[PDB]
Amino acid sequence: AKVETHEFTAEISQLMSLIINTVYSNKEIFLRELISNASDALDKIRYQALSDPSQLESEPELFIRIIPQKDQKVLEIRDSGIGMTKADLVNNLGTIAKSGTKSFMEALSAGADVSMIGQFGVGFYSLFLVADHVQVISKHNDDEQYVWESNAGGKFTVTLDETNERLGRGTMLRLFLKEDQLEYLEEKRIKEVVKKHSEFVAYPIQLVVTKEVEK
Ligand SMILES: Nc1nc2sc(CNC3CCN(C[C@@](O)(Cn4cncn4)c4ccc(F)cc4F)CC3)cc2n(-c2ccc3c(c2)N(c2ccccc2)CCO3)c1=O
Ligand SMILES: [Mg+2]
Repeated sequence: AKVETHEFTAEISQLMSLIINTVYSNKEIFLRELISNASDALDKIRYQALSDPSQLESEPELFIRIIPQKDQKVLEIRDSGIGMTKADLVNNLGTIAKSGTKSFMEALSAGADVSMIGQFGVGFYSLFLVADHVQVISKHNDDEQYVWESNAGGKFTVTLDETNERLGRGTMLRLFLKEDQLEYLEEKRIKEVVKKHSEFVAYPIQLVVTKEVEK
């Protein structure tokens, strides 16, 4: 029930600061990166389930789901992948992301396009192109549901989740969109971006659209 506060490694903190402030033109690539991450998580539970099919019982369906929350200025990206335990969420520290982070910053200084972020293994942080904070809600078969929260500063929190929908298994990124990036709440725009950048994905990409029933 306590909010545990933790500190990012310096390299991650520095990368988030670069990304949240960059004026890069092609911000829509964040969605490709997050879909790719969702797919990779799905691959991992599929791999487990091939050995042990009972691993799917927590959430039998394998999906990626995009849920615009217009009234909240939030975009949710949900998967039924393997998920993250509390210890996984706390351990972006002491992880391959440290290496990816530093190398990627050096590449940026050399002129690399921001769209190369996923080649360094740190495409998760591309969400700060369009969002000023994020909650990562996650449920792994081995642990309870937790929420990790970051505003691109030096600290993050991890809290036992007593306030969100039950995921069953997997991860949901809740992106609090920047005021100039609200185009990513619109059905038409999300479809365009998915079609352009995420043609080859093994799992259904479900878009949740809210429409008024009219006469
Ligand atoms: N939608 C998603 N679902 C998932 S679900 C998952 C499981 N991730 C586990 C990582 C640890 N893994 C252990 C490992 O398997 C790795 N390993 C295998 N061989 C060599 N090493 C292993 C096993 C045994 C052992 F002894 C040592 C080990 F390290 C198991 C999978 C990660 C993940 N991510 C994601 C992808 C991108 C990321 C982050 C998170 N980051 C992030 C982390 C926390 C909070 C916010 C963001 C930051 C960087 O980028 C998703 O967005
Ligand atoms: Mg287990």
